[PDB]
Amino acid sequence: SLALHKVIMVGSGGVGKSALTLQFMYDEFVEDYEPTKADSYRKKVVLDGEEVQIDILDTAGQEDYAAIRDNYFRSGEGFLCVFSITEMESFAATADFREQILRVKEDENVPFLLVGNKSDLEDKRQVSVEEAKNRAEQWNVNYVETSAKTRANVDKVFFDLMREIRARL
Ligand SMILES: Nc1nc2c(ncn2[C@@H]2O[C@H](COP(=O)(O)OP(=O)(O)O)[C@@H](O)[C@H]2O)c(=O)[nH]1
Ligand SMILES: [Ca+2]
Ligand SMILES: [Cl-]
Ligand SMILES: [Cl-]
Ligand SMILES: [Cl-]
Ligand code: NA
Repeated sequence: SLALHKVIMVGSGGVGKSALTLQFMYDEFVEDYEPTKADSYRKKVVLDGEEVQIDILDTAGQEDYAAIRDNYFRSGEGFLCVFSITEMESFAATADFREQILRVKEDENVPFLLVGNKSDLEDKRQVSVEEAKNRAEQWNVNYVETSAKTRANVDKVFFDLMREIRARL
């Protein structure tokens, strides 16, 4: 009887998909989570006063068979597209995840946030706020910077994505 919001974490390696997920789920910064391990998490949460369930698929890039990975995308209702602000190549990689999602969901308004993680490493920044905001503007998505280490904006990205799912679906 509860809304079930199906969230999928995407992004290239080491950007913080798992750390964000585990901070959200378990209030812990986890620094050694197996890079090849994908997992699903489910939690009851109160979204704007409504009890809902969030399901998070923390993807780990291991499924290379395109039909299978497209099936995983098709199941998702919203996407956190994560890059690390400290790795420009991970920002460049977001374009591919966007295209993969769009090919399957066929809706440019699919619930989607662009997430610049590792905001606590400003001294290592390789991706400017300006360029990330410009990309988000091009895609008509919001850009949020997070830190799985300090928990900055972690609840925000999950809740705001659920708000998009709620509004759009
Ligand atoms: N300083 C800092 N390190 C982070 C952050 N998020 C992840 N890390 C570190 O980056 C590494 C990779 O994170 P992980 O979540 O496993 O990356 P994934 O491959 O995208 O799942 C780990 O050592 C984390 O501790 C963050 O926000 N800040
Ligand atoms: Ca991971
Ligand atoms: Cl796995
Ligand atoms: Cl799983
Ligand atoms: Cl609570
Ligand atoms: Na612009």
